[PDB]
Amino acid sequence: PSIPSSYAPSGISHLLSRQLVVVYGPDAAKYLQGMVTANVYMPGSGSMVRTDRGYYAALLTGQGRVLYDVFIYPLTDSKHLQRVLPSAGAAFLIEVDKDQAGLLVDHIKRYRVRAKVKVKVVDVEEVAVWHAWDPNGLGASVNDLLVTPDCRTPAMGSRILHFGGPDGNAIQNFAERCQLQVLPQEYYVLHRITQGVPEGQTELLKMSAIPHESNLDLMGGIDFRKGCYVGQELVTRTEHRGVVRKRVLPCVVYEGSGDLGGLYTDRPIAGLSSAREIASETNIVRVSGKGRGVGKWLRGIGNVGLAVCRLDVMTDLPIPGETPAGEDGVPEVREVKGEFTIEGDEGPLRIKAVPPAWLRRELMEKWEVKNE
Repeated sequence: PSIPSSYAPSGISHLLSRQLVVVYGPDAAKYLQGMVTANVYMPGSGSMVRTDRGYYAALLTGQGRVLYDVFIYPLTDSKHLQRVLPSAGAAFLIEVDKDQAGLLVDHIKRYRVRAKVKVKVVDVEEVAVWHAWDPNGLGASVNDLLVTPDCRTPAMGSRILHFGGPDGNAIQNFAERCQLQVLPQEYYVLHRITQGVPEGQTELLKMSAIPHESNLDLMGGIDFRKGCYVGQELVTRTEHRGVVRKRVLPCVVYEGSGDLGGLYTDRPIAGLSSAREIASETNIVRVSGKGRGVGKWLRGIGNVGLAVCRLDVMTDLPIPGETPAGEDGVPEVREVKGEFTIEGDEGPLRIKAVPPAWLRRELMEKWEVKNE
């Protein structure tokens, strides 16, 4: 609702836009494995379920497009959310957009056929999704709190599941212990944006978002070495054959003049704030007027936001499979030509892509692998 008055480098927020779904039954692990992009099993074993307290993943369509971007929390420790116990197989908490929780349950229900799998929404009162971030780190499973790192970026922070209830003291004690300010959700969104991480179906459009454009390869949510799953063919073909020229990047809105958080302000530019660029898919264009369409707006707050940007046009980044190597075997560095703005706007508004350091390093790695 509100616009953060400043950037918060640390804090903790109740993720009201996120809700958990529980998946359990004898076939839960096998059924999930064919459904999500992440490996449900531990490496080197096809049967042993991961006991990592939480990991990033995505559900895709048959056409390889993003359906739901989720976190998966393996559930083994006596958690009362199954009040009495149908199954002793395996149980999984799947964190999805609150608006998508019921739709996720229905999707899991209708595709099971014979899979001995049960699925239902978890009341936000029973288990609540929080997130905390701090430059000096956190990250586990103490009585009412599941704390696990968000590994999409080095500095995303930690996902936190609160199992007690609303009228508990676990979160407030955690924030006081970790010297974190309890902040409304939009401060987490600002932290997300400055890290370059898209999240939810307002930003990763349901059945439309492209995994590699959404950086699901760079954020650790896709296992390319696991077997078949829904949508693997088109993800795999892009990984091996594709040349990804468009990726989600954080952008700054400015007037003609974590790293990005130092540039954040809540003051208007020409519009009131970045949330008012058309709620999705506004074109970014060169200011000159030539070759309209070099990016698509996703979502913003203040003077920052996320956009699917043409890397070859708006950025410095090496494009794996395209950018030629120099004499020393490192990719050539091309300069960004000119400035950019919103389609139609002939005013002084400008948009600048600011690639995160983590994305730049990982694109360098992918360039090296594709080069050899």
